[PDB]
Parts: sequence; structure tokens; C-alpha cells
Amino acid sequence: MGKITLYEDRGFQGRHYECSSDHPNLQPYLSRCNSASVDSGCWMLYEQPNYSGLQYFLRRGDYADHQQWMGLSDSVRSCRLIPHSGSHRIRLYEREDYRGQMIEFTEDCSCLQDRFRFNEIHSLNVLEGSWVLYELSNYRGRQYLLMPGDYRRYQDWGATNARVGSLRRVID
Ligand SMILES: *Sc1ccc([N+](=O)[O-])c(C(=O)O)c1
Ligand SMILES: *Sc1ccc([N+](=O)[O-])c(C(=O)O)c1
Ligand SMILES: O=C(O)c1cc(S)ccc1[N+](=O)[O-]
Repeated sequence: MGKITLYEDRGFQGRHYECSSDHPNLQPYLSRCNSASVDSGCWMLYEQPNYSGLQYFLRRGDYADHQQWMGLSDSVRSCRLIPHSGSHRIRLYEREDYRGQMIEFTEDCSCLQDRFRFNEIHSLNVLEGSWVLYELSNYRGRQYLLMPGDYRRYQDWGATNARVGSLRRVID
């Protein structure tokens, strides 16, 4: 299970809604989201309905404004409870379709290029667990939730480029 309370206004003010599960469409309920309290679960907030647009990873804790989840705006129109995983393993590849140099991680990586000297990651195999891939180092820029499965090209994880600077496990 999980539980998040979404507030329209900064600092946990305004109209609010308590969500226990995936909600593909917040628009009837919240016209904006400027703070959130995550009681439990790892959540992905989405700028757009039906889990599209900019994605923001949130874990347990309180966020007094949208900048605290790296939000570019107060637009939150869907949210997903990310399934718990008990282990994490990801392979990153230089080229598409699992070709070229590969590196395999089981831990968080704040600076990819420190370990794998490629600015671009063209395919990846998420063998175990859910991960968040970040465009920039130190968990900045655009975020992309990765669930277990095969990603033969960067389009498969919802990005418009292959730039990857950091990545983290979805874990408590
Ligand atoms: S990814 C994640 C975050 C928080 C929690 N939690 O317990 O609050 C879980 C979990 O319950 O597995 C997972
Ligand atoms: S993959 C990776 C890159 C950078 C760092 N770092 O500390 O800067 C690590 C780490 O040691 O956790 C991992
Ligand atoms: O109570 C809920 O859990 C609830 C949550 C959201 S996010 C929107 C509508 C809801 N209603 O109407 O039940």
C-alpha cells in the first residue's frame, strides 16, 4: 500500500486529497499541486494525466513546495504508486539493442560518467527492481521511471534523448 496527500497550495495548505493508489486523472479534484506529504510508498507524480509528461519521483516525506520534488511547475495530474522491489539490477549499454560496452549496476549512481565514460546510454536492461533515470548528474534534470524489462532504445523509457547523468533505485 501507500498514501500521499496532495495539496493545492504551498506549505500544506489549500484543498487536498489523500490517495492510496494509482490515479490516472487528478484534474477533477486538484487544479494544481504545490505541496505533498508522502506517508508511505514511492510515488511518481506526472505533470500530465495518464502518467505522461514530466515525471517526478517522491518518497516518504513532506514537500512544502513543488521545487522540493524538482518540479518545474505546480502541474500534477496523475500519480502512480511504484511497486516495491526487493532487489535492483540494471545493465546500461553504449549502443541500441544491447550492443557495445555494457555496465551493470546494483546501487545508486550519482554520476554515471564517473563509471561509464559515455554521455549517452542507448539501451538498458532493467533486470531487477524499479529505477529512476536522471538526465543530469546528481539526480537533476528530467526523470524517467524504469520498471523491470527490456529497453532497446531511449524512446522506450519515455526520453527524447539518450542523455543519462545519474540513476537511483526506487527504494525506501
Ligand atoms: S519505494 C518505497 C518507499 C516507501 C515505502 N514505505 O514503506 O513507505 C516502501 C514500501 O513500503 O515498500 C517502498
Ligand atoms: S555510479 C556512481 C557514480 C558516482 C558516485 N559518487 O559517489 O560520486 C557513486 C557512489 O560512490 O555512490 C556511484
Ligand atoms: O478519497 C480518495 O481516495 C480520492 C482521492 C483522489 S486523489 C481523488 C478522489 C478521491 N475520492 O473521491 O475518493
